[PDB]
Amino acid sequence: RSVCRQIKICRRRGGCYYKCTNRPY
Repeated sequence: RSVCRQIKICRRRGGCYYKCTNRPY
Protein backbone atom coordinates (compact mmCIF):
# COMPACT_ATOMS: atom_id res chain seq x y z
CA ARG A 1 0.00 0.00 0.00
CA SER A 2 1.19 3.64 0.04
CA VAL A 3 1.45 6.43 2.65
CA CYS A 4 0.16 9.32 0.57
CA ARG A 5 -2.81 11.66 0.92
CA GLN A 6 -5.62 12.04 -1.61
CA ILE A 7 -6.03 15.28 -3.56
CA LYS A 8 -8.72 16.48 -5.96
CA ILE A 9 -6.37 16.16 -8.92
CA CYS A 10 -7.53 18.02 -12.01
CA ARG A 11 -6.56 17.90 -15.69
CA ARG A 12 -6.81 20.15 -18.77
CA ARG A 13 -8.63 17.42 -20.71
CA GLY A 14 -10.25 14.35 -19.04
CA GLY A 15 -11.43 15.81 -15.71
CA CYS A 16 -10.68 15.77 -11.99
CA TYR A 17 -10.55 12.87 -9.51
CA TYR A 18 -9.04 11.51 -6.29
CA LYS A 19 -5.29 11.05 -6.72
CA CYS A 20 -2.96 9.87 -3.93
CA THR A 21 -0.46 12.68 -4.39
CA ASN A 22 2.14 11.95 -1.74
CA ARG A 23 3.71 15.24 -0.57
CA PRO A 24 7.20 14.82 1.07
CA TYR A 25 5.79 14.66 4.60
